Amino acid sequence: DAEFRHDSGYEVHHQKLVFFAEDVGSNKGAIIGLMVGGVVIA
Amino acid sequence: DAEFRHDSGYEVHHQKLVFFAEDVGSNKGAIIGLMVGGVVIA
Amino acid sequence: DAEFRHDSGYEVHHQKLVFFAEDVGSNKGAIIGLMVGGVVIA
Amino acid sequence: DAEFRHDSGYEVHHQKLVFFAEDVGSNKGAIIGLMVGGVVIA
Amino acid sequence: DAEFRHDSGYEVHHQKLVFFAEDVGSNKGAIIGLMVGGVVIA
Amino acid sequence: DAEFRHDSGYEVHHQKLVFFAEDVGSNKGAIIGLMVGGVVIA
Amino acid sequence: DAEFRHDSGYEVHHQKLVFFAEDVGSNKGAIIGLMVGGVVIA
Amino acid sequence: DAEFRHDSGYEVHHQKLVFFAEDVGSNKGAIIGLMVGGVVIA
Amino acid sequence: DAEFRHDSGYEVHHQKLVFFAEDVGSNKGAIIGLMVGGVVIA
Repeated sequence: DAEFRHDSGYEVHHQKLVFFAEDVGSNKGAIIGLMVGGVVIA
Repeated sequence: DAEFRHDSGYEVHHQKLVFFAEDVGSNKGAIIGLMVGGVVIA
Repeated sequence: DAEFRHDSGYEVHHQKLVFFAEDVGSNKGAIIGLMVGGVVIA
Repeated sequence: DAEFRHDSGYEVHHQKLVFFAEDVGSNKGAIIGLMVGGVVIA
Repeated sequence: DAEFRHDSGYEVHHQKLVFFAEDVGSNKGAIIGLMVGGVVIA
Repeated sequence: DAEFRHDSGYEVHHQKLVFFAEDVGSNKGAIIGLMVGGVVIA
Repeated sequence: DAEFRHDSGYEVHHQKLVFFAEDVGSNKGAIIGLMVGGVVIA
Repeated sequence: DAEFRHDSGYEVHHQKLVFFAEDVGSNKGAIIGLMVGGVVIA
Repeated sequence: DAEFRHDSGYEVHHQKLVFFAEDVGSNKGAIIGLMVGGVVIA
């Protein structure tokens, strides 16, 4: 189980997420904010 | 299970997410905000 | 399971998401905001 | 399951999402806002 | 399942999404706002 | 990715698949053999 | 990734799959043999 | 990753899979043989 | 990672899998043989 209770007044979120792929040949991956339950298979 | 309870007053979210793919040959991946349950298969 | 309860007053979301694909040959991927349940297969 | 409850007063969303495909040969991918359940297959 | 409940007063959405395809040979992809359930196959 | 390499000599497949829907009011579903990649959304 | 290498001499497959839906009101589901990669969303 | 190497001489598979749904009101599910990579979301 | 090397001479598999759903109201689940990598989300 997983419950996510978020009670709040005056909230600020600053998410910044990035990647630099130079000289690559192949990429496998996932990049997101705020995922509710579940998985990623790489 | 996964419950996502979000009770709020005056909320601010700043999500910034990016990637730089230079000199690449192949890319596999996913890039989003706020996903509700589930998965990604890479 | 996945429940997404979002009760709110005065909310601001700023999502900015981008990628720079230079010198590429092939791309596989997905790029969105606010996805409700489900998956991506890469 | 996936429920998406969004109760709100004075809400502002700014989504900006883009990609720059230069020197490419082939592209496979999807780019949207606000998708309600489901998947993408890449 | 996927339910999308959106109760609201004074709401503003600004979606801007674009891509620059230069020097390309081939493109496969989809680009939209606000899709209600379902999938894309790339 | 998904590769399906099937090299064979003297092969026999017997698929039999059926369903009995009695006293039903509503049906949602799909029923097939040998599907090459992709998904079903129910 | 998923590779499926099937090298064979004298092979026999007997798949039999069925369901009995009596007194039902509603059905959601999928029923097949030999699916190559991908998913089902129920 | 997932590789599936199946080298064989004289092979026999007998898969039999069924379900009996009596007095039901609602069904969500999937029922297949031999799926190559990927997932099911229930 | 997951590699599946299956080198064989004279092989026999007998899979039999079933379920009896009586007096049910709701079902969520998946039922298959031989799945190559990946997941199920219930």
